[PDB]
Amino acid sequence: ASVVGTPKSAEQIQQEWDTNPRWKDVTRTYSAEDVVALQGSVVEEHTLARRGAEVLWEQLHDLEWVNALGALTGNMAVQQVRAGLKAIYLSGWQVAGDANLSGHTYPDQSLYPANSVPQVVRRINNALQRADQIAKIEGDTSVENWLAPIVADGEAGFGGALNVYELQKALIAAGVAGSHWEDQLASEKKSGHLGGKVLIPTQQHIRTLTSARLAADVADVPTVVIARTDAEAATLITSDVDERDQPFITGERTREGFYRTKNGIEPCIARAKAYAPFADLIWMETGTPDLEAARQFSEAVKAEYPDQMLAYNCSPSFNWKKHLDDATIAKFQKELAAMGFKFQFITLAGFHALNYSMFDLAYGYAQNQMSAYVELQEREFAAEERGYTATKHQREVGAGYFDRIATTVDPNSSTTALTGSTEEGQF
Amino acid sequence: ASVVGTPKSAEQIQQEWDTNPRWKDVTRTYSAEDVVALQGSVVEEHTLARRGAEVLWEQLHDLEWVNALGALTGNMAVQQVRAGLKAIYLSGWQVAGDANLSGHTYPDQSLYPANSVPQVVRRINNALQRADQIAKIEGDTSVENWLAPIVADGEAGFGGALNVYELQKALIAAGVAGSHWEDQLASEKKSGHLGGKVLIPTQQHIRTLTSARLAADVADVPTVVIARTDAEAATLITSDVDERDQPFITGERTREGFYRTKNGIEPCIARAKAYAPFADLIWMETGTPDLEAARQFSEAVKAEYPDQMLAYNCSPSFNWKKHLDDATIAKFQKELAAMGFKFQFITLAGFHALNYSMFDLAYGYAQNQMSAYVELQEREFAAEERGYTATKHQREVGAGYFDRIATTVDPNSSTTALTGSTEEGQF
Amino acid sequence: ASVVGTPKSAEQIQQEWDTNPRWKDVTRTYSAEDVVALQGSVVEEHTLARRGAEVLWEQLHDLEWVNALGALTGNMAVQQVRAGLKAIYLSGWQVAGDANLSGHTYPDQSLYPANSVPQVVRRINNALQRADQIAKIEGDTSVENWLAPIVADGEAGFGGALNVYELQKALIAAGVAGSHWEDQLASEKKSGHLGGKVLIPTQQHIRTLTSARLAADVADVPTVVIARTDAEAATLITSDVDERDQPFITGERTREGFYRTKNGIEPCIARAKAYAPFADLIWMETGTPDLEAARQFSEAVKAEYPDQMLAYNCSPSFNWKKHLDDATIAKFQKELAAMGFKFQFITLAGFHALNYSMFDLAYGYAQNQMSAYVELQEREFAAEERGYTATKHQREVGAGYFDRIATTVDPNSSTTALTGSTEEGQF
Amino acid sequence: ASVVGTPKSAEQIQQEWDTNPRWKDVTRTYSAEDVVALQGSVVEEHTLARRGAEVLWEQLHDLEWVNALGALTGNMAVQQVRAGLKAIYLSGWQVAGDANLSGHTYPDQSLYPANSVPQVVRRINNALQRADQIAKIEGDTSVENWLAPIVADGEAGFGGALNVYELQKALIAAGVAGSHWEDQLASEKKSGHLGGKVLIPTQQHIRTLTSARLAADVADVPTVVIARTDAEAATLITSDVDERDQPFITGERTREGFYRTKNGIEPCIARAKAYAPFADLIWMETGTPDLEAARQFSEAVKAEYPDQMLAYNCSPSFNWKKHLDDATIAKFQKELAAMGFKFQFITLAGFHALNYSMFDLAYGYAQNQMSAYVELQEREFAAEERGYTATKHQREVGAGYFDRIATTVDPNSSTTALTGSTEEGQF
Ligand SMILES: [Mg+2]
Ligand SMILES: [Mg+2]
Ligand SMILES: [Mg+2]
Ligand SMILES: [Mg+2]
Repeated sequence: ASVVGTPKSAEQIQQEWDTNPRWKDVTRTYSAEDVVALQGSVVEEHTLARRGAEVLWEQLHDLEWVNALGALTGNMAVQQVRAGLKAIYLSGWQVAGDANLSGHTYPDQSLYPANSVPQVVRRINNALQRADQIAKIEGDTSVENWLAPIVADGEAGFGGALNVYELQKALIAAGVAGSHWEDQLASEKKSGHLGGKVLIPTQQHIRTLTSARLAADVADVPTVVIARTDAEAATLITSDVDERDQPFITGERTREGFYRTKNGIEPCIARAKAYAPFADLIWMETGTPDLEAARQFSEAVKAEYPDQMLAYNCSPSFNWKKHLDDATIAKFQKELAAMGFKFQFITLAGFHALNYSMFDLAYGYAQNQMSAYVELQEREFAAEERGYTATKHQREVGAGYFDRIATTVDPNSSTTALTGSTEEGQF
Repeated sequence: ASVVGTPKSAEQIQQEWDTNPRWKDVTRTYSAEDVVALQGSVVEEHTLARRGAEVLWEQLHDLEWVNALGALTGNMAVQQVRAGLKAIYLSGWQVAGDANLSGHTYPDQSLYPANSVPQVVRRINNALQRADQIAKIEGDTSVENWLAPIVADGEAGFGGALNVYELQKALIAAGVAGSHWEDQLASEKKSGHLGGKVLIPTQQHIRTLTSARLAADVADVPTVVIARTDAEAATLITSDVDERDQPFITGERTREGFYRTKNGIEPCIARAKAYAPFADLIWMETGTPDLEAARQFSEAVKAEYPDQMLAYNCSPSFNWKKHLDDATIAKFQKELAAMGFKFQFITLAGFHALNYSMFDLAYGYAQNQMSAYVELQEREFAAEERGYTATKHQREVGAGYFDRIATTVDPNSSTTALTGSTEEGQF
Repeated sequence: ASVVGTPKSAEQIQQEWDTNPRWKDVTRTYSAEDVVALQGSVVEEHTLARRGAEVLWEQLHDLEWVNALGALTGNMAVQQVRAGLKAIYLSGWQVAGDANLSGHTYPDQSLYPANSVPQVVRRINNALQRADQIAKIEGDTSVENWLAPIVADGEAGFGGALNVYELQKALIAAGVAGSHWEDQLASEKKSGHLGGKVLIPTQQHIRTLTSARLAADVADVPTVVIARTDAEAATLITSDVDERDQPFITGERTREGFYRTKNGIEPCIARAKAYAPFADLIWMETGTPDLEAARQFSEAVKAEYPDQMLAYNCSPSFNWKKHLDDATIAKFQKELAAMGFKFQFITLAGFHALNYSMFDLAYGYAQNQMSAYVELQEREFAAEERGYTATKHQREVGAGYFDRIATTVDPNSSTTALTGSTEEGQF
Repeated sequence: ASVVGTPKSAEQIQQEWDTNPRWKDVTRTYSAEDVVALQGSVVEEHTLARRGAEVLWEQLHDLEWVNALGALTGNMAVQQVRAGLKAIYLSGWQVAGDANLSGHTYPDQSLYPANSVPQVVRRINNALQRADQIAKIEGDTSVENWLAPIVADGEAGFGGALNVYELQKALIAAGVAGSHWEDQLASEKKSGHLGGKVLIPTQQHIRTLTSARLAADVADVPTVVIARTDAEAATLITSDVDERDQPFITGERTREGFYRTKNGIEPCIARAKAYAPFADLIWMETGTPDLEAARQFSEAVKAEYPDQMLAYNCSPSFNWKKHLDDATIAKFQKELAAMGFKFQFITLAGFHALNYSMFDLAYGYAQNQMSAYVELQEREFAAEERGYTATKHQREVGAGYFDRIATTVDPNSSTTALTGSTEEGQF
């Protein structure tokens, strides 16, 4: 007997849908009653998911554009926010390669356990929460919002609409702000820039986008839903059942029973228009960093959905200087923003920053031992004027915060950490 | 009914102890019969734990000295090996800060779930095996041994001798090559360079080393056992029961009941000698990077144990250029090796390399967007002449390997990944 | 920039502590300001933990007494509730034996990973939530509250005050209603009815209780804190520092440095009184089910703290019929309730029901194959008149629920589960 | 530089395939060189997987038949072996319902994380290893082989051939003896006795079986591979690309693009013959327990493959007494064995034993408190004459085993468990 967590009435839900500007362009093919019927008698409050999704939605409208870097560890996200970024991108590619629950290194093909990204989302939020806590006790107002919104990779759902539903639900439980879903066959999922991609029917992805929204509704949070299409390079599709896809079907079939389909921007535009009512943002994977191709896509889509916001993947899978000059590179994101691409991210930033920095250090260490490390430590000290604080690793990880907890429990405790530490007397 | 995994006889074990040089200076207060009684009727083979211990032991004798860098992710270890390092250091500090099973960020005080380091060991080995697999299909002989031995942090055991036993056993099952254990009170465990450290009786740590050895023997592998003392800065000890510790006891007690003790190199020397018979390597934590203090410790210990190998923590908790000139820094590790310090490691190398590189990239990204990232990419392309291979992230993470698996299952498969990928056409 | 999760002011918190009857007899040695200082700028809502603690507190006052059985799996808790129980006990013993994150079977000695119980708490709540969801779609009002409050085993905290804090915080995040803590040395933690137990100083356990409370306050939920003392059988204590323990210290020391101490009800009474101000419930481990011993403890404690509610462990570690007659056995709990024992539980109920039920079936199966199983099924069908529902396992595990989700996403889905199932046409 | 784990040469592998009777009827569409190319330079030994597979294979030939019950917890498997069973069945249904890594309760539709079953296989082997260890120190020869082979559910692979490969590998790493794979679309996977099942092309499942074999070969263990067909009830198939399936295709298509197909024993027989060369055992799901249908299937298959062994699911999804009489029920398994069904199992034995047993105890407990539990304890005492040993829960879970470890580390330890325990003085 308790009123804690009591579900909202179908009427209240309906009202929010009809009045909140958040749902201005959102179409739901199910009823408010349907949502309530799935909430049981208790609805858990998902604080981080709600706040994150609200902050993300706001930033997408108030800022020229929202950009982010892929993070595969908690500390990565902390450094990103400490450096001034206002969003965190959680790459599935990076999770596959260096942060998934199987413990194995995998290429980007939906090989890892379906709850891996959810765990990293939870992990990133914990890391940001610790930074937040530490900033409070240090009186550090350097960062206005440590709990930056997280946009996580839902890939192809790892199966059908039910798998999609459970993933969205888990991402929310972990505190995610937004999630993206691609129109690829889950069992043959390929990285956006790897070959051998197989698309699924247009309607099937709409079911995916619908299931993703339903989980969010049942969890009572305004999670930002992003639809991604891989039709730009995919030359295969699982079925010709959907009339909207038929125009592109060549008729040829593979041993596996797939159908050949004409790839390119035309299919992406069609699918994007079909997903628009079910997506807060739309993303088109491309084979190169091309502002003109992006313009073409944006204009064609906005021609039918003026307010449709877009997302763009500034992929490390591109050999940037091989395609663009420094001038264009420097204005790349600003131009995309000018064309409606409000969420931009470098998917594999973390994988590259982590692998390079360690290769570089290890190499130098192999040749000059301590000298190579001291150079890094000195760069860290030097970056302190830019706001860097990890040089003092103890406090950076909460040594001061836990000392506070220790002294709160027992002020006369003789086992506190920072007092007498080398960090206190050498940094 | 099978002979697979049939345990060795006590006699066979005894002969190994009596005739294998590996055990030349190893004291065991239990018997071969005791080991057998604990093995049940089936003994699991631990391939990576055996190979790693064998390789590690060998390198400790054939090389001028073995150095390593702390790694907290699989890719980290891969880069370390790719760069030439022949050993991997698994820091418990880094695990607490950014890689433990609780999902939280913690200061180095044994706050995380006890099976966290074992998981990282398993993860590191998996990552190294993938690199190994990839190198084989790429005909890459750049690296002689991808499976570098892993030396992991056992901290203070997370409890009693039984907790120690389970941790060692879990580390072995994951493929660890060596593990270190410190003489601190588990419940008040502190980072070597944090204050408020509490020592446990000398005999208690001997029970710990004995327990670590027993686990290794029952798992039938020659795991390298490292003994660590924190008596250099620790001014508290749990009890005065051990006569060997009494000389340092002042008589004063804290409100918790701890005994004040006189810290310094003197207590470290006494404990080191007491641990020697139960340690393959001995490590003394220090408050500064001082070669003279190190000599003092080494000469004192070797005076009674000439063949006793030592390990040294070239800790990032030291402000290096504040204590030494570049000349000393440059020869630091070489000088230590000349004094018997055969295993040297930079504990928090991973934390700092990861935190700094992401802050650097994120900061520049916040100001110039793409230009900041392109700079990293170009440094990566340039680093290839040094042997760096992660620029091509797809193959680096196994895309080529799984393609091989796919074409092995079905050579006519129309869903391979690398063929038609941007990496193939742009790198 | 969001108001979601904004922390309460120190004033608001202080007011709650001064006016809410919940805190009537609760002593807090820290201030509201200390709590606020640890909450960062965002406080996550813990719906289940809040509701659960409120319900548990109310039940302890409205019911003659609250009883429960140990549950180690989700389905177990579901059946317990389905059967009419209004509380779930989560035994640490059972987790060690058949449900901890190391995957190993362990005796009750704090050998498993410290986040094991929290994970089981989360699991039990998920199971109850599924049942709640199913009941709602089946219009089943059989159970008033599927979300029964969970009382979990915190054992000895797995270390110091900080480990205690993290465990309580984790239990709360998983949705626990109450948690218990014992005054034993974590590193030598023993099951209540095993020998070799080592107590810690009275004041140290008060620190544990204080830390457990602090964690709940920072988490902003009225978690029920339970204090357990093992002084009935323990003959050892870590230190003689505390003046409240000295009367029982005999002066003798063991080789490990522990002090011999006189066990019995007298030390338990002394400790219970000392813990009273920091415990919503006090529990004393006993070596036999004795109503007179229980009365002795209850009256002595209530003499100074009239409103102090107690908890009692009706342990399977007792050979019940060897100590009591059926008449006493039948009135046992009712009697304890009359004496202030408002929370009673059979710790190892799950372990025994599971191990016995499977041995019995397996044994019979090995002799009469299918006949043995048919007997079980028939007993299940029979149990349906009593309220049993697992006979139809498909709906019991949510098949009907996910069909609802499936049809909400796509009404014309041709892949629903129950339609055309053998359960639908054979049950 | 070590020879430990050195891979076998292709020649050695080829010889085994040509000479070992284990591979007598095994068709491999890839070469020995292909296997070697994927093993890198180190092959980990999988003791439990090898021993288990070997034992299982042997028992499948030397016994009239091998039967098992579904196990979802370690203790469950232990009691099954204690009772005399010589194999353990690991149901995916039970894992989804009460033992998967998501912590949620799910119907049987491949909703849980892909590495869930592997974790349970590891858990089950750990539990059995403890029982083996305990038995050794107790001088208990009651059980000849505690390490009974485990047959695990690989379901539909959780994706494509690569997902299948990873699952098999993980199962093998965990120590599985055999694994089964079904010809259902993973993204729509349904319990064998639930409706809405979609089959995949015949050739596709052959790729699955081939991938499962390849994974075992690379892992260098003779894993028993089981092929399962769901064509008996499935009225849908993803594609009509395979000519072996077209005879059953009706021509109609669903909105999702699925093809209607004619279900029955006929499609099962055809698929079984096609899988034969790639399966050590073949299993067809049935809607009812029918000995004649089983004969029909068995004879038709053995007509072309005389040595092809079969597996049968004595499913709890059948209302046994509603279909058969006690006479048939009693001979059922013996009959099936007489027809080539060498591996028989009751899939949901653990779910029902666990759910019923707890409901029964909880119900009585809710009514008569302690009286209800004493009844169970008394039954447990009585069962001791049949071999039951869990009554003494302390030793059952290894308290005596760890006491052995403790006294081995320190024979003078004053903190042993069994001495002074109530189990010792009351049982
Ligand atoms: Mg991705
Ligand atoms: Mg450490
Ligand atoms: Mg307990
Ligand atoms: Mg199954």
